[PDB]
Amino acid sequence: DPKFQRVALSDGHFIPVLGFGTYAPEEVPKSKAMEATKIAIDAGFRHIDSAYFYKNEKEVGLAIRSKIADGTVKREDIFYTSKLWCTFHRPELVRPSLEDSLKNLQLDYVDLYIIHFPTALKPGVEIIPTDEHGKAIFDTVDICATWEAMEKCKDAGLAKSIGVSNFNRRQLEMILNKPGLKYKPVCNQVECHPYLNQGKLLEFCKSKGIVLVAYSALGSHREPEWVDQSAPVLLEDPLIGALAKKHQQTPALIALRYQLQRGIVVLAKSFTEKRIKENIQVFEFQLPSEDMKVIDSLNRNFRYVTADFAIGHPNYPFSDEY
Ligand SMILES: NC(=O)c1ccc[n+]([C@@H]2O[C@H](COP(=O)([O-])OP(=O)(O)OC[C@H]3O[C@@H](n4cnc5c(N)ncnc54)[C@H](OP(=O)(O)O)[C@@H]3O)[C@@H](O)[C@H]2O)c1
Ligand SMILES: C[C@]12CC[C@H]3[C@@H](CCC4=CC(=O)CC[C@@]43C)[C@@H]1CC[C@@H]2O
Repeated sequence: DPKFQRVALSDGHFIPVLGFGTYAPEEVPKSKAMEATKIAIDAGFRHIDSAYFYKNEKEVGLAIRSKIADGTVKREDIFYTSKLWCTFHRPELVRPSLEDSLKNLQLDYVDLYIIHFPTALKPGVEIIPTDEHGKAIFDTVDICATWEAMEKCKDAGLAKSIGVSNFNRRQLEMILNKPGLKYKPVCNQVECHPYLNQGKLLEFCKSKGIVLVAYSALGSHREPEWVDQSAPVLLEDPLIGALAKKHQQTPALIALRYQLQRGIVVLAKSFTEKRIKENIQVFEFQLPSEDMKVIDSLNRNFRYVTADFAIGHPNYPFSDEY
């Protein structure tokens, strides 16, 4: 059943090539993630993407633990991802964060734990702490030291795999190039879609054996307001439409299947039963090379997530060409 297909990770673990995305806008109750994750699992999703940041880990864990108690899946059929938030980059905060997430999940490990952004922020009770205004408070933590703390999470059997998110090439190289590296990041999970296809990052990751995992592959939720206001809308792109018509597909399906054909692992968030069943048909067709080269033309280097809160940070990722 091709919908259960996985790509090899450099550490000998396997990751489903399509993942269920669980972030929703703050106004959306975390229970929807719960209801949506159950439905996604029934549909055949096995790879579930979350993060400390989405504050839905107790909800997703109930879902996953629901799907296990009724025979649907075994723990080892599920591939759960979570992410170290930037307020815990400090080595001594890394395990307790992940154990915190396990305690919430009521699971024994996560299959992938990754650094969410390379930009550390000031620890404490705010998720993104900001001053007497706007601006996040940066903290200065060496990414390699965060990395070592993550390697120790792997060694502890807490996370089967470890990786990063939103790193540029320079920042991957820093980890790669770490004197004494035990484990390489198995993936770099980054925004990826026809408007920001990531063709130089992707080539780089591959040459290094790192899996690129794409988020906002369907065009993001387009928040807040100002982005929704002027960002092009992926799923309505007239050329992605032409392509869906030609293959009798939907826009979403074209955009998902574009990523898979580049050996990207692609995430897809829907809390809509029907679009959940739809997204998993991505495996029911292919695009010829000539269609991939026409989608290539849509690239404009536009970002749905500039993560503005880390502008002026030492390690803000998006300044370099890639
Ligand atoms: N590493 C990171 O910093 C980071 C950042 C962003 C996202 N992510 C991960 O990536 C996942 C997905 O990315 P995302 O949140 O940017 O959203 P996305 O997958 O790009 O798309 C989300 C939007 O597309 C809609 N949609 C889903 N399927 C559809 C379908 N087949 N047809 C038409 N519309 C459809 C969803 O609507 P409905 O839900 O209403 O169906 C939702 O509004 C997230 O859930 C999160 O797990 C990680
Ligand atoms: C940009 C933002 C902070 C960063 C958030 C973003 C939406 C959800 C989100 C999911 C992630 O996985 C990374 C952080 C982000 C991208 C938030 C919406 C408005 C808020 O300012």
